[PDB]
Amino acid sequence: DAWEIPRESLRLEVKLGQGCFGEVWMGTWNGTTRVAIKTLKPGTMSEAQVMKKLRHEKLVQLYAVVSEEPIYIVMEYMSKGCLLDFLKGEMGKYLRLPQLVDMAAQIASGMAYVERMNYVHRDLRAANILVGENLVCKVADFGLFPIKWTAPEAALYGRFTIKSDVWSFGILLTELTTKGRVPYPGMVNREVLDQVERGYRMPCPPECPESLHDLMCQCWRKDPEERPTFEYLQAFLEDYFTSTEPQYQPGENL
Ligand SMILES: */C=C\C(=O)Nc1cccc(Oc2nc(Nc3cc(C)[nH]n3)cc(N3CCN(C)CC3)n2)c1
Repeated sequence: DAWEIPRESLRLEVKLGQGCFGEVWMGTWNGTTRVAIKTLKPGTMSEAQVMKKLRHEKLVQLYAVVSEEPIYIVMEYMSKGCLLDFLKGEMGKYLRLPQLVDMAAQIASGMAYVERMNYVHRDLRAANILVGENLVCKVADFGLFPIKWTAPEAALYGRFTIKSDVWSFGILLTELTTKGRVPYPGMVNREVLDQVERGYRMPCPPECPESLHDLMCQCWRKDPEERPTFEYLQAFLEDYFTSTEPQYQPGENL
């Protein structure tokens, strides 16, 4: 493969995190290109062909690999990290509804491409979205309980579809509109399981327009196939402030 690279071409400069499966680093590639490098611990496992052939402006791009152990994965670099941390921290404070809805439109657009390609994400949530400069957001972490973000069919009967991802997108919309709070505040996993089965849904977060909550509630319909597509979600969010909320005026937090 042309994607396979020499081990000397990667400088691992800054350790970013460490999870169960390995590490993540900001680095350089061929001395010129900024990159993110994920490291698989040897023993953990032994798909990037898929990821080579998943190209979209709003999906973190695979750039290069090292396929014999120890494995290194080279990727597009998203400077600001986690969408969840970005929402909670010093940048949360200034984001208003137009920035957040535009962000949601990006992630919709990445998820619309995943939809066209007949793939399933399975863990769509603010923790698995990466942010770059100028509030660019991209879907990441396709190849790996978050029951609060997981549709009932999926959590209960392992029925994971693009429509279970739509459900998670409604949940993500609440994360954006609350600056990253955990959904169902004060509820534990079983409390949530039990309540959403009985018809309970998160209410309109403070300052969030009702037209948006409405969209969230379409995403949380009992029947997977009654939920909208990502092509619909994207288009609605893109056109939001002309077609749906033309009289939006700034508030204290949204
Ligand atoms: C929400 C939890 C979470 O994801 N935290 C987190 C902890 C440690 C490391 C990371 O990865 C990480 N990645 C990037 N950029 C990246 C990864 C890939 C793949 N492509 N691009 C950036 C960052 N950060 C940079 C910004 N700082 C302020 C914090 C970490 N972290 C995620």
